[PDB]
Amino acid sequence: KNIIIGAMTALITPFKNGKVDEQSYARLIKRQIENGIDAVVPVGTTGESATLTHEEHRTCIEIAVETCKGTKVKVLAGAGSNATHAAVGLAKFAKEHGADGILSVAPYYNKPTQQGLYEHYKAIAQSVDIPVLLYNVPGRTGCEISTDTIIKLFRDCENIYGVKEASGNIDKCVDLLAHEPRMMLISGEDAINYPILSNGGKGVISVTSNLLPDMISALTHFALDENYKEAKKINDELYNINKILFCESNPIPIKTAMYLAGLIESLEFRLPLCSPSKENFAKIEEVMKKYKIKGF
Amino acid sequence: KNIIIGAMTALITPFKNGKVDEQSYARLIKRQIENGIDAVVPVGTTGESATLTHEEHRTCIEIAVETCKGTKVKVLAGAGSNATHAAVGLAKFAKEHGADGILSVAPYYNKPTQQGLYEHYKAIAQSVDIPVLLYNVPGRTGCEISTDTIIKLFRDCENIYGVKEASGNIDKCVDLLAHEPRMMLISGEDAINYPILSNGGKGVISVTSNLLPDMISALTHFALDENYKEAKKINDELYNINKILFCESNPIPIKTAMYLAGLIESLEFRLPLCSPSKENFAKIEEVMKKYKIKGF
Ligand SMILES: N[C@@H](CCCC[NH3+])C(=O)O
Ligand SMILES: N[C@@H](CCCC[NH3+])C(=O)O
Ligand SMILES: [Mg+2]
Ligand SMILES: [Mg+2]
Ligand SMILES: [Mg+2]
Ligand SMILES: [Mg+2]
Ligand SMILES: [Mg+2]
Ligand SMILES: [Mg+2]
Ligand SMILES: [Mg+2]
Ligand SMILES: [Mg+2]
Ligand SMILES: [Mg+2]
Ligand SMILES: [Mg+2]
Ligand SMILES: [Mg+2]
Repeated sequence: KNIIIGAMTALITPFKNGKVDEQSYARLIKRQIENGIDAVVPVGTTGESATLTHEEHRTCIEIAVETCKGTKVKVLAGAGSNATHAAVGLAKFAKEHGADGILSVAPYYNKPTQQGLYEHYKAIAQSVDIPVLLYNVPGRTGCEISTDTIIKLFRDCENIYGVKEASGNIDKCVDLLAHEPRMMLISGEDAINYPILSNGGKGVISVTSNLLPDMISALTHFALDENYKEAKKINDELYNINKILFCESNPIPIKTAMYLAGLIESLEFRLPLCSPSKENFAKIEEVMKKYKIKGF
Repeated sequence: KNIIIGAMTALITPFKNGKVDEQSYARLIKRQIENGIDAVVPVGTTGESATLTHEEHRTCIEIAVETCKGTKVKVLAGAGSNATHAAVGLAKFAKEHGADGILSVAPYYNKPTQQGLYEHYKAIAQSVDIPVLLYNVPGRTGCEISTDTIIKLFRDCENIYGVKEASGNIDKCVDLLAHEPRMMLISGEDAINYPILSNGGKGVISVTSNLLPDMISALTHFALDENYKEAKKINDELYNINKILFCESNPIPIKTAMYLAGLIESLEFRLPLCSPSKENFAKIEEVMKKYKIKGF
């Protein structure tokens, strides 16, 4: 199977005057490239998928593909939707516009059954010929892709090569790789990047890497080389920022941190997302002081 | 405040050859009207909001407004979205096309903060001049509209007159009506319709009423007339069907029941929703046999 692994970043989507700051977007991805990141994920949850139009969603995928051309960095395009027809459309767009693969979040709100999830991802996988990474985050979607369903999709579909797990369930992470060791388990929860990697996970799709790409990059590559003492040291070191970046709902804290670091021009969200509390703003600002934040 | 209360139905959306069966849709609404229902809710969760296009979502609102014209039955149009700009657009469409009010689900997937929920609903309420009913269903959205936020929105926004609660939290329903007794608490949980009404709730937005509109209507009207013994009697009798209609994720069981009752033409969903397992199909069919289903 073709895979996309290593250190990956769930890209924030900067706004300027209520519109996607496409030049800031390209600059941020380009900063990621220059700091050891292996792949970028445009328009995930962290990229405010929900509030982008289908045209802006597609524009962000294009900017990512263009910016990464001529580099080793891959584009794992965010292509999820709770409507199968729409997820297939995003998958086909990403394939036709040069993405190396797609991430596809489990359908949110409408809570499909395991059978429905299987048919949902199989239709997505059959629509294109690029790798497809499942994305399980039950706290946001209201549904869970079971281990059995994940393993079935991995074995039944050629392009489905693994899962990004944001479920706080290291037991499930053991379950997955003990019964199907060929799949690529990707950490979608920064605080436990090292435990997932140390159990045979092969990469991360990180929120923290938006702010500290070099540290997340080093952590992942240390761990992939089985340098667990160095990988764990970084993971323990990052715990404080990893947790404070979810003081409020992601991506509210990470965008707050990027703004405080001078990496984006304005602390702008699209409703229903909003600025952090004044208190959490100060808490984010205080935790950042213990870290070396790279500029451009 | 301007209000829409009483017995209300979260309308299923019948599909025929992958398209909205518009003549069946109108026929089902007239069946609701003829069985004592006070209002209909087009395109909720039960109406497969997630997988309808904007054109379809809008068409279903039109059919409901249009079919209920000349009757006492009101149209509480489903207008929720996890993107505030889209929720404002749906609200404005419903107002301009003759809906009596709108239902608006709390944003799903992107998990706004309480401040974000307030600004989300404030923007919706200011966009129209018709009543707005909040909709809290944390098991599907991943977020909760707190009691304080609901009460603030009720007091600060003219159009916001209550909430449809689908949270299995009768404590919160006491909390809401003890601190703000003027709001219209609406049950969004069929199994506990009577307990919510007996504590001062003023209506239901029912899934079960799709199949048994006469029974849900009678339950609500018994309770509103303070005949709690008869309202509880129907609630107790309906428990078995109320539960089996969620053996799988709504609206998979209710559409199965409507199809088994001969009320719709095909057991058709849009992916990622799918037909139930063969057990739950058989379980739904067996529970239905103990209830008298009205025809057309
Ligand atoms: N707000 C909708 C539409 C998003 C379209 C662009 N990703 C959703 O989250 O599914
Ligand atoms: N699937 C998207 C778009 C649906 C728009 C029509 N109701 C959502 O659930 O938000
Ligand atoms: Mg555009
Ligand atoms: Mg996705
Ligand atoms: Mg979508
Ligand atoms: Mg399809
Ligand atoms: Mg090495
Ligand atoms: Mg600054
Ligand atoms: Mg009436
Ligand atoms: Mg709604
Ligand atoms: Mg009253
Ligand atoms: Mg079966
Ligand atoms: Mg079964």
